[PDB]
Amino acid sequence: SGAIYVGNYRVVNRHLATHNDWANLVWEDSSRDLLVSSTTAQGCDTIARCDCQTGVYYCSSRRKHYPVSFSKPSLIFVEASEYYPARYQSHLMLAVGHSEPGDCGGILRCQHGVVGIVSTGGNGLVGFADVRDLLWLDE
Ligand SMILES: NC(=O)[C@H]1CCCN(C(=O)[C@@H](Cc2ccc(F)cc2)c2ccccc2)C1
Ligand SMILES: [Zn+2]
Repeated sequence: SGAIYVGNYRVVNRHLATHNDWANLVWEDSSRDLLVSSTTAQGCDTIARCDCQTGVYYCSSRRKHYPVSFSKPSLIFVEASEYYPARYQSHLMLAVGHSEPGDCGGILRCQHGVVGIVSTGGNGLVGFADVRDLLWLDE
């Protein structure tokens, strides 16, 4: 679990969005596994606006942060799960690292701010949904 809180927005994995997220829906994209909802309180997270390919992510299944080198956001095949049929997930970045069910929502950060959230894993890999292209989160 986990979310990004920036301005009057909450960014979560679309497959973990709650009834309240859908009632206050701003934007969602099944191909990216992202959903953004509106909030009443101000969020203070800073979104990175950069092309960093190194950062640190939080892994809830280890209660630890790990440094990672990750690929540029791209279209990657993701196997069928109870949440989605087999498909290409867009804007996904892969890295070598531990990730298991329950880790989605952990933040990946670089020196500039929040880069994205855990969205996929297994086999010693971890996949992050990028949020750096969503410039409207800042306004
Ligand atoms: N973005 C997606 O489509 C996710 C949705 C949840 C599932 N998902 C994952 O990759 C799971 C692994 C998994 C489990 C059962 C399956 F039938 C297929 C794959 C996972 C997420 C996070 C960290 C480690 C593993 C894709
Ligand atoms: Zn950066």
